[PDB]
Amino acid sequence: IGTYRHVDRATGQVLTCDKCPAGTYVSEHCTNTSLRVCSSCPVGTFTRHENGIEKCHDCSQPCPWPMIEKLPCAALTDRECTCPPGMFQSNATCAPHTVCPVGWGVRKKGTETEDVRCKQCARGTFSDVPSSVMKCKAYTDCLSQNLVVIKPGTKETDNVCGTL
Amino acid sequence: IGTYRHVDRATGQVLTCDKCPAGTYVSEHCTNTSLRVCSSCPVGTFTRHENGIEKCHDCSQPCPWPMIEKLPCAALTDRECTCPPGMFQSNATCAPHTVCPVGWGVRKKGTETEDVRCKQCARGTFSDVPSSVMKCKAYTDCLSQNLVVIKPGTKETDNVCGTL
Repeated sequence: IGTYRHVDRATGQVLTCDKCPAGTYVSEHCTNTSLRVCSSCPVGTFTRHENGIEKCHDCSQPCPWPMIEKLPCAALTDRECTCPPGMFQSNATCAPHTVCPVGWGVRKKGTETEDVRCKQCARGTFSDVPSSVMKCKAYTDCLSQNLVVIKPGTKETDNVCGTL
Repeated sequence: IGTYRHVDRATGQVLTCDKCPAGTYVSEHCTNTSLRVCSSCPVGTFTRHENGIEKCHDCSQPCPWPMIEKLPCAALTDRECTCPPGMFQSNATCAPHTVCPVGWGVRKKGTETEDVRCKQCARGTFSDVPSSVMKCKAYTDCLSQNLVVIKPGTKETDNVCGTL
C-alpha cells in the first residue's frame, strides 16, 4: 500500500502516512504516535484508487430514463449509465435497434452505442423471421441428407427436401 | 471487466454475464433480456476482486485489544489487525519495544512484528536519553568548529568543545 505526506497540525511535522485503499478515505491522518484511520466511503460516494483524501467523491446523478445502470454507485465506482439491451445511444437518448426483416439478417450485432447492421441473406441462406439479433441461416443440405430438393429455398425460406 | 457463466433459472440458458467490481456482489444475474445488477457489499462484508457472487464475505472479528486496525472492514477489504505503534507482536499479544538505555542506540528499528535491536554506541558517537527510537549521534566536531575538545565525550554524552 503506497503512502502520502501530511503536515501534522499540532507539531508541524511532515509525516509519511499509509494511503487508504480504494473504497475508503482517511478519516484520521497518522501522527507521530498513531496510524492513520480509514473509513468506508459513505453511500453515494466513491474512490477508485488508494488515496490520502479526507472525503470520497460524490457519484454522478441518477441515469436519465430510459438509460439504466451498467455499474452502480458503490464504494469503488461511480454509476455508469447505458441504453438498455435492445437499444443503442443516438444523440440524446436511446432508440430501439433496427429489426432486420425477413430475407435479411444481422451482419453486425447491435451494441449500446451502435445500431444493428442488416444485410440481405446471401444465396443459399435465409431468414424467416423479423429480428434485431439473428443471422441468416444456411439451407438444409438435402444432398448430405440423402434427399433431393423438392422446392427451392428463397432468402426468406429454407429449401424443402425429399425424394422423387 | 471480466464475465462469468450463469444458468438462467427460467430457461436453462447458459448466459455470459458481466462480473461485478470489487466492493459489490451480483444482486441480480443477467437474463437474455437484462444486464446483471450489482449492489454494494453491506456494512461488515467485503469482496476483494471483481466477482460473480451473490453475497459478499463476512469480515473477521474485531481486533483483540491491545491490537488495533491497520485496515478497516470496508467494501474492498477485510479488517487487518496489528500491535499499535511502540509495540511488537510476541506470541499471544503485543509487548512494548525495547528501550535502548543511555550509551546505546537503535541499530534496527522496531516494527509491528519485531522488537527494536539496540547496540552500544560506537566510539565517537553517544546517546544521552533512553529511547526505543533514536540512534547514537556523532559527537560535535570540535576541529571543524575551529574549537578544541575541552572535555572528552562518552557513550552517553557529547564531547564538550572550546579553547585553551
